[PDB]
Amino acid sequence: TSGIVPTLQNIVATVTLGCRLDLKTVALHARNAEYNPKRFAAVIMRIREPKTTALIFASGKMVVTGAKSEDDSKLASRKYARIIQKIGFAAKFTDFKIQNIVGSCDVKFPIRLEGLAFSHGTFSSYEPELFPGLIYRMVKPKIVLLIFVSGKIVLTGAKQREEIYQAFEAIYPVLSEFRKM
DNA sequence: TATGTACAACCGAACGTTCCATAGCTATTATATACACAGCGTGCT
Repeated sequence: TSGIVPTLQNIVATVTLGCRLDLKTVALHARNAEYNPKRFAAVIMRIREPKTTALIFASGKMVVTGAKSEDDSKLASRKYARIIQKIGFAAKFTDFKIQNIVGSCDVKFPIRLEGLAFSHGTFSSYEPELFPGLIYRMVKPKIVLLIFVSGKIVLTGAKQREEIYQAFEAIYPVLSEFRKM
C-alpha cells in the first residue's frame, strides 16, 4: 500500500573468536586502532572498504557496527577477524548474530504528533520539551519507532530485515490517519 | 553495842566507622531523526 520501503542505516552485529586477545598487542600492530583502557575496556578499530567500526574486547568478543547491509557486516567482521589472525592470535570466525538493525524512511507528509500521543496512549510517549520526536513502542514485532512532525520515521530494534518492514507496513495506516491539514 | 563484810534493791548506651554481599549504573560505537544551547569565527560599524 505504502509503496515506499524503509532503508537500513546501521547493523550492530556481534561475533566471537573463542580465544583470549592481548589488546595492547592488537593496538600497536593494527593499522587503525585506538586502545584507551581508562575509558573503555576494548580496542576500537575501523576499516574503510565496508566503513564499519569494531569493538574488540580482551575476551575474544567482537561488536561490529555501521554496516548498511546484512552481508556487508559479515564481510567487515570477517576482515576484522582476518586482521587479528595476521597479527598471530588464535582467531576463528564463529557465531555471527545480528543484534540490532536501524532503518529510516519518510512518509512524505506532516504528522500530527499530538494525535498519536492521544489516540495511541498505551504505546506512544510524547514529551516534546525533551525530544522533538514521538516514541512508538510497537508490540508485534517488538520495535521502537521515532515519529517526527516532518514525516520522518526511524525504525530500531529489529533483529532481521523482515520485522523492520513489517513494522512500517503496520504503522503507515495510523500515521496517514493523522495527517495535518 | 560496834566495826567488817556481804547481799539486795532502787555505668550504660548512642553514634560513627569499617567490613562482606548482592545488584545496578556508567562509559563506548554506530545510525537515522530534530530541537535547543553553548561555543567559535568572520564581516560591519
